[PDB]
Amino acid sequence: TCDEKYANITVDYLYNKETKLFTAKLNVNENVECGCTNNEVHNLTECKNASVSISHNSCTAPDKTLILDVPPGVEKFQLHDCTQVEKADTTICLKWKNIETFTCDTQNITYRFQCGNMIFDNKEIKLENLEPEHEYKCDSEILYNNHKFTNASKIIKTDFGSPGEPQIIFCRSEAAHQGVITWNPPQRSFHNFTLCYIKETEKDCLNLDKNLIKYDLQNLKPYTKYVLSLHAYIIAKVQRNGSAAMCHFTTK
Ligand SMILES: *[C@@H]1O[C@H](CO)[C@@H](O)[C@H](O)[C@H]1NC(C)=O
Ligand SMILES: *[C@@H]1O[C@H](CO)[C@@H](O)[C@H](O)[C@H]1NC(C)=O
Ligand SMILES: *[C@@H]1O[C@H](CO)[C@@H](O)[C@H](O)[C@H]1NC(C)=O
Ligand SMILES: *[C@@H]1O[C@H](CO)[C@@H](O)[C@H](O)[C@H]1NC(C)=O
Ligand SMILES: *[C@@H]1O[C@H](CO)[C@@H](O)[C@H](O)[C@H]1NC(C)=O
Repeated sequence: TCDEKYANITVDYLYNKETKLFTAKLNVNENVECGCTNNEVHNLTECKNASVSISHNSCTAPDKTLILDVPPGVEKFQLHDCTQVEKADTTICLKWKNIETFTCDTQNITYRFQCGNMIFDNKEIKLENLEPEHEYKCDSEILYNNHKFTNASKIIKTDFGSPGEPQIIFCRSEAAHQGVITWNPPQRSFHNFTLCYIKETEKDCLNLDKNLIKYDLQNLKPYTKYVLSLHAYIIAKVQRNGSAAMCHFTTK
């Protein structure tokens, strides 16, 4: 009987973004008859059970009554980049968002991701310790009753990382109220330098142009131990500071 021959028949769901309708592809070799041109049932509404009566000349009545459990709307899911701005240079957070309600039960909805060669099974995923200034291709798919109905790829860039630290050539007093700091610039990309002079509980900071490699410090307490801090910062999706290069000298 056709009900016997096709009792365990399987289906693949193909979404049309223009029509907002699904096509059910019947996983059979022979050209089957319904009541389904090229073994495809077209124009199926999302999250609605539809019935198809299947037969073929190679089998007798009763027909196989096949229930199509149609998945949710492909446009109702959005692959969102949830990366926290402060950690954008070393992390990736990807999450599928449910942008519109659907009637399908969510317990039958499964999300899968593939980043490098790592495979994840969850609505959201998080990658850490990534090297800054690189691009990664994360592939993802959504299953309904273990049936893939949608997929997407997300190419993500790991934002400008923290620069430096700079290499201090020297820092010495050259007058009773003066001290000089000279350095070499740090290796990564940055916007400016931040110089600090520390006299015990006291601390005053500055802002130096990326192009300078020397600084003069006037109006200082004579015969006093000073500590200079120097780091370079970059204004990325957040201000990222490089590690500080310490310096010590004592006035004349
Ligand atoms: C139904 O599907 C056919 C193609 O199989 C298409 O030509 C037709 O416009 C669709 N009708 C509706 C109402 O979506
Ligand atoms: C379709 O039918 C099955 C039983 O065959 C039922 O459990 C399921 O809830 C129905 N699908 C939807 C979308 O409600
Ligand atoms: C969905 O998956 C298939 C098979 O892996 C792939 O060929 C297709 O390109 C994917 N869809 C998109 C939009 O990339
Ligand atoms: C660098 O420092 C100067 C002086 O403090 C300032 O005018 C400039 O806007 C700073 N650069 C950036 C990118 O903030
Ligand atoms: C970076 O350094 C500045 C001084 O240059 C400091 O005021 C600020 O707290 C630091 N920024 C961040 C985001 O840690």
